[PDB]
Amino acid sequence: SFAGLKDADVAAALAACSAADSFKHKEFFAKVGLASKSLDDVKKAFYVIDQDKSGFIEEDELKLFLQNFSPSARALTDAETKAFLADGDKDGDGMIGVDEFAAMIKA
Ligand SMILES: [Ca+2]
Ligand SMILES: [Ca+2]
Ligand SMILES: [N+]
Repeated sequence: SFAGLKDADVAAALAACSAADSFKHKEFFAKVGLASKSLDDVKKAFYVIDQDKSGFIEEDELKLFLQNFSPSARALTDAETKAFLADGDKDGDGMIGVDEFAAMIKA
């Protein structure tokens, strides 16, 4: 479940990455419906994923990204986590800010 998205899409996206090392963030964002959301709505999702309200999604929040969609979902592997970070971190600061998050989703 994730507010604004359809539960069945979220559940399908989680099933599609059930195997370790099968997560592909851009595929997940399409399947769960975020790639089809407005920029406004994508921004709302960022602030939720930023669990500590620091203004950035840090690596630990990427590792636990799926928990925002189901608390019992798996952690991303270290490989998946670092791949997610490298793809999104366009300014190189080691974190994902709101504009970087939207850019990955609305590409
Ligand atoms: Ca944060
Ligand atoms: Ca960054
Ligand atoms: N963090």
